[PDB]
Amino acid sequence: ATQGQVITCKAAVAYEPNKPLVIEDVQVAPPQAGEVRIKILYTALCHTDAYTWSGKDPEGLFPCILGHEAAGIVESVGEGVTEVQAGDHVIPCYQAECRECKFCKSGKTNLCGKVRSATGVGIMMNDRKSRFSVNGKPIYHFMGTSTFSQYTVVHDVSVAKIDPTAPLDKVCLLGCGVPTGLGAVWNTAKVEPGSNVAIFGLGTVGLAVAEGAKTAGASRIIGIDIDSKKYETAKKFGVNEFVNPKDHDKPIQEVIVDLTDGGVDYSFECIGNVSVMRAALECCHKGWGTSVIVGVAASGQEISTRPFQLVTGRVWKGTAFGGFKSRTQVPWLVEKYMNKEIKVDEYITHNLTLGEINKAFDLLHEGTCLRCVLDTSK
Amino acid sequence: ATQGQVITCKAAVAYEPNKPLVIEDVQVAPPQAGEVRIKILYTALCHTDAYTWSGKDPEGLFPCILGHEAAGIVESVGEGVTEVQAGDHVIPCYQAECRECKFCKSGKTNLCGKVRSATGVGIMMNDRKSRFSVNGKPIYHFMGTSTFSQYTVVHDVSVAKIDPTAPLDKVCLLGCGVPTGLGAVWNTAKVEPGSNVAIFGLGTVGLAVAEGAKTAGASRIIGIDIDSKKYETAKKFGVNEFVNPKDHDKPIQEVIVDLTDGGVDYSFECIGNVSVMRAALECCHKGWGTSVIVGVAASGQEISTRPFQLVTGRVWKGTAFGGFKSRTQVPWLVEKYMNKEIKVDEYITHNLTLGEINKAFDLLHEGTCLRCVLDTSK
Ligand SMILES: NC(=O)c1ccc[n+]([C@@H]2O[C@H](COP(=O)([O-])OP(=O)(O)OC[C@H]3O[C@@H](n4cnc5c(N)ncnc54)[C@H](O)[C@@H]3O)[C@@H](O)[C@H]2O)c1
Ligand SMILES: NC(=O)c1ccc[n+]([C@@H]2O[C@H](COP(=O)([O-])OP(=O)(O)OC[C@H]3O[C@@H](n4cnc5c(N)ncnc54)[C@H](O)[C@@H]3O)[C@@H](O)[C@H]2O)c1
Ligand SMILES: [Zn+2]
Ligand SMILES: [Zn+2]
Ligand SMILES: [Zn+2]
Ligand SMILES: [Zn+2]
Repeated sequence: ATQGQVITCKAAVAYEPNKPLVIEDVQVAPPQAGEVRIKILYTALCHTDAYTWSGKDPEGLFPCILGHEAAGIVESVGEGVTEVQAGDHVIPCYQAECRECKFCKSGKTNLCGKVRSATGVGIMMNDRKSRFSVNGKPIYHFMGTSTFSQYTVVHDVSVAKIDPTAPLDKVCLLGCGVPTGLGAVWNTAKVEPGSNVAIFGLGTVGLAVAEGAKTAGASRIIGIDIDSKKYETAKKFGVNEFVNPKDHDKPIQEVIVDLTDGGVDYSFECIGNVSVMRAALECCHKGWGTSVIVGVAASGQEISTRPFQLVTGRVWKGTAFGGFKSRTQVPWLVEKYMNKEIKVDEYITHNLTLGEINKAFDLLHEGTCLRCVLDTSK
Repeated sequence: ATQGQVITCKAAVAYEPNKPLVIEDVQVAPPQAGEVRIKILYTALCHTDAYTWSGKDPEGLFPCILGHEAAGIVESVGEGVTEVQAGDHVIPCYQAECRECKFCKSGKTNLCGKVRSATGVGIMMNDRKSRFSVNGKPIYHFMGTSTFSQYTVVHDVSVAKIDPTAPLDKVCLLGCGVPTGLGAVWNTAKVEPGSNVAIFGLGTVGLAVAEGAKTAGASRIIGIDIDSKKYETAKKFGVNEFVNPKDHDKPIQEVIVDLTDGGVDYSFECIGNVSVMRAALECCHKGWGTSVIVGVAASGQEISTRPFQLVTGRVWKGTAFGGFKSRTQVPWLVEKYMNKEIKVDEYITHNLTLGEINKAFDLLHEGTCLRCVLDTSK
């Protein structure tokens, strides 16, 4: 039995920014009250991992085990945990759903405050310490998930129980970019049939917005990206018009307004660039257009516009995980995937192993790369 | 009888920015196709008039007859005019409602449309000339209204027909500030019973927000003003807590978040100050708070925030004329007033004559002045 015992396993440890990750045998402590220990079978990576690895995350603490997009099988649960048990298939989520805080009970938001005071500084709530160690020294958790590892320990309030027949090498993507994009359309914007939409940035997030908009019945789905090779890829996801800002001297907002005789019904910024966020708002139609910020700006960066943009009827909003409540709705997303109503496989452009994680990180710089999934068994 | 004749009457003319208005006899030409000539009995003044008069307006065309808040009686109508006739009591409105343009037909906005190509450059649609002259030299219209005169000519699409028993020296306020503040609450924000609200600026607009919020069922109605004398006044309008930012070292948004354990459900900026607009966004509650810009900022000034504010669930909006459709809904607001369901009288702190209009502009500096109503007979 591994039950109640320390597990020794392989993990990719980031000891310093910009140094290659080291595959180590780490000690993974057993789960304390309200905790779940998960055997991670597959983990994806994205630029959020890379940002922290690169030393730019104000919350980054080293050494740490990165990774926040994964799916595995519960090994063991700690005292009091009732919603999952050993053997359940699960997606650990970086956004919790406690069901008991003011945010959860509001019915007006998917934010949840419950464990953020621990997860944001790389530790567990129960004892304000890590469950990972190498040579008896602690290793920080990351985003409450730490999925670059054969085993992790997470808060129960962050574990989504999923269909046990769903392929774990695909549904790992339902912990980040795909829900955020779909949900930006379906939950945050509530895009109606016939709407015209602009999507700025055609990475995994922007491609999931395109899928969500297409599914919701949008008409024009105009993609905007500085890399023109993104368009052929994006077509399959629903983008049906394309503009590269580099092909126009006029501000991209002015180009989209011209193209649409006044602007779009909804826009989505899927990059993290405050200038492009402004452009996204300014290309929305007067009277009713709504812009949704999905990208995450760097610390200290600000969005600006002239207030007449809002006085004359444009609405500025943003989204966190697409407005989805993680424990309740990630499983539903998995169901939709199993019934072929959402795409997941099409976002997975590469498959490597945890051992090749440094090689995976090198792929993030390639324009053709959407998500890369890692098999943690080797 | 005066129908078909040029009328000679008193008007206050602005010959250039920043000089006292000249009370002159002027010639008011008869109405042409789709026009209405109105005997104005009472007109108020506001910031919008002063913005142009002071030379701050970029549209600023001189010489002109300023004024946009008024009530009167129709003296005659032009060819094709069917919805009003001689003897009707009316409020001319700077916001048109044609019912026939893409915006009027949309059902998603109040922002017509139909006569701006003329009103925006001080003339009439039918012949692209002005109806006003002095000594044979044209005087431009303003805002499609020009109500600082005993008679004016306005496009039919801008004329609200109202209860002929309503007092014209009170309902002259129902073409600008009072509707904007009420509707910002009822139409733009859709404030729910039990909401907590912050209102930045307790002039006529902010007090109208207070009354809208109180009527909608709001709980905490927190007023913020740099003039603490404004509070005692605001209480009757519904304001039930007050903060003067000068009494705090911390930025006002931080004070308001501390006072409300996280922020308000809705905020309203009722000043026109881009820094305050930002504060009003940043004092909204995480996950759901919405801020509505009601204030009109100087041309060129930008609003800014960090986009994490919107990603974590605050929504930034703004309003034009409180979302009310002028011709349809101004008569409804008059009905509400006559049935004692909305305040109007209480916003009128001073009464002067058109002869005294320069003293009225002086009162716009007066902390004690909300609206000043001018009797055009002298
Ligand atoms: N709000 C949330 O809850 C949430 C969750 C996940 C990811 N995100 C954010 O979404 C963003 C997108 O992530 P991703 O994994 O899709 O990123 P990505 O790197 O795969 O894609 C970004 C795309 O933007 C394009 N781009 C860059 N600069 C551009 C510009 N100036 N104009 C137009 N296109 C431009 C790139 O060519 C690329 O196609 C990131 O900021 C990420 O942090 C947000
Ligand atoms: N959106 C629209 O359709 C529309 C229509 C009418 C008026 N407006 C605008 O609404 C705004 C207010 O008009 P009003 O007639 O009520 O103005 P007002 O001058 O009577 O009132 C402004 C109030 O704000 C206060 N104030 C000034 N600076 C402040 C600060 N830094 N912090 C807190 N309080 C401050 C003043 O003390 C005053 O009490 C104006 O900008 C006007 O242009 C908008
Ligand atoms: Zn991710
Ligand atoms: Zn919670
Ligand atoms: Zn006004
Ligand atoms: Zn119209």
